[PDB]
Amino acid sequence: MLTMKDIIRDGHPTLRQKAAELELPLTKEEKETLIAMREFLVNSQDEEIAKRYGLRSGVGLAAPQINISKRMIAVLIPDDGSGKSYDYMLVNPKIVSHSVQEAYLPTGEGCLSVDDNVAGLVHRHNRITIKAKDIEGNDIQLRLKGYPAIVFQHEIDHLNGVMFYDHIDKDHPLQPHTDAVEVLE
Ligand SMILES: COc1ccccc1NC(=O)N[C@H](C(=O)N(CC(=O)NO)CC1CCCC1)C(C)(C)C
Ligand SMILES: [Zn+2]
Repeated sequence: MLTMKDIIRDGHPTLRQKAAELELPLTKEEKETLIAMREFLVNSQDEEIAKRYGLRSGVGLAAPQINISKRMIAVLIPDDGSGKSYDYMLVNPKIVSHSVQEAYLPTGEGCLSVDDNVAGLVHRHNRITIKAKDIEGNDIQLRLKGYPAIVFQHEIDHLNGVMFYDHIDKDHPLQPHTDAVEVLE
């Protein structure tokens, strides 16, 4: 069972590396890693389990964050009220197209690997299309908008050694870009 002790902290070199593409099919250990990454998110969203094991309630995890430099991510976003929910383990995900229009969470972002909050807006594409493989090497193409687009972009950033605060404007951290969509979750 993965817990917070498996999550490496900002400053760790692995978080600034470019993660390696996976060869398909995944090895057994790679599948078990990806499943455990998802399971961490599941456990983190269980009030009782999360309390028992001191887990921060998570919606996404990238392999680099558990010190594994491989292009694998898990995303687990519960129903936003509209019946839309996202439960995906992706291999070699790639944003293949996106909107010009930007979107941002009004309170900024945070990260499992960053202990202290950093204030500032993180502008991302409002809409993205991702191609990826699933855990069995089958093809997945996602069209995402708003909150889940933000989450997936945050995760894919980790695969490229990019941290959320890299995007924050130092002079005007809280100034929204023109026509950027404020996203509420
Ligand atoms: C189920 O819990 C929720 C329910 C409703 C809204 C939000 C959440 N959870 C989160 O936002 N969770 C954040 C998160 O998992 N991440 C993922 C991460 O660290 N990815 O690398 C940070 C998010 C900030 C913006 C997108 C990802 C942390 C950093 C605060 C733990
Ligand atoms: Zn993160």
